[PDB]
Amino acid sequence: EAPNQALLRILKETEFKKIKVLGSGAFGTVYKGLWIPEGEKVKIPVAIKELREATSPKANKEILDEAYVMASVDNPHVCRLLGICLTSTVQLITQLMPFGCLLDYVREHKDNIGSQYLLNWCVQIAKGMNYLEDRRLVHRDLAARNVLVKTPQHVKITDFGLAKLLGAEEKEYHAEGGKVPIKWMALESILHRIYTHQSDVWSYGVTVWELMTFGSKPYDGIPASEISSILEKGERLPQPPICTIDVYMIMVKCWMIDADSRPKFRELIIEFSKMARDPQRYLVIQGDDEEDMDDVVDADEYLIPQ
Ligand SMILES: CCN1CCN(Cc2ccc(-c3cc4c(N[C@H](C)c5ccccc5)ncnc4[nH]3)cc2)CC1
Repeated sequence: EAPNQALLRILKETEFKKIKVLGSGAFGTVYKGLWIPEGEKVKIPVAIKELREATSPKANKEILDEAYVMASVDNPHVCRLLGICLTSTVQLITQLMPFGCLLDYVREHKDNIGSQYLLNWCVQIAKGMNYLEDRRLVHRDLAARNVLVKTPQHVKITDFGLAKLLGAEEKEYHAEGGKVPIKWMALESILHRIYTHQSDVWSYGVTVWELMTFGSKPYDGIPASEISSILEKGERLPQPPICTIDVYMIMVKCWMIDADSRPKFRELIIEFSKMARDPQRYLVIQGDDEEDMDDVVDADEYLIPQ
């Protein structure tokens, strides 16, 4: 189809100063850090991710696939790649989402997260995903853990290690084995390994459930082998306490067997927008940096021709 004219930026290692670990994942460490472009005279907070440590040609392939996808997106609700650095090991460098991921965030702040935020974030994720849909791009790993907090009023979708572009105007993506987050997967993704924009919807349904239960674990207790069945019998996640039937009703729809019966991300945006206009009618909740930051700027503010 259309030619992908994204500009992958190569970055010198002298161009940015690492400052601390944020996630020494088994798969690879992720750092906080600063980037000071060529001679631009601006510093930009960034997250830096290198494939664990050792360079195994096998691993290198995937980190770059992420770099590829992440460099091909440009929307206020999706995390974009700033560029890569080809030192001994490959690094992905992107804008810093200071507050970490949304999951941890709700857990850490239950007693202060109001309805306005919950629905507002539900809107922002619906937007990000709708963007990816437009870019014919299936995420395959939508979850609360993979949404990052820029500010409490601004979340963006990240982690494209499993995304997939759709070519030859094909609809359902057939994939391999490996490690897949079952609890967030659509039924088709579990039985036929079929993935699609509409299976992303399902994962969205579970993501919205996460945020509404303040960070609970889906099907907690249960074990993934067990899952496919259950879901098969007809069982779905329960209605979260703070949830009106209206909201839970939208969650259930992202979980219907007939994948074309679920809502499109563009409808989910509309529906949540309405609700966000009167957040108290839809959610019932009890009670509703160490530098010459003189030249510090934020990615979303640093742009280059395009
Ligand atoms: C009380 C909560 N506690 C302390 C605050 N945070 C720490 C934290 C802060 C930022 C981040 C963070 C991760 C991250 C991030 N991770 C993704 C996987 C990424 C992908 C490619 C390149 C860089 C990052 N990307 C961009 N910005 C990010 N910021 C992670 C953890 C959560 C744990």
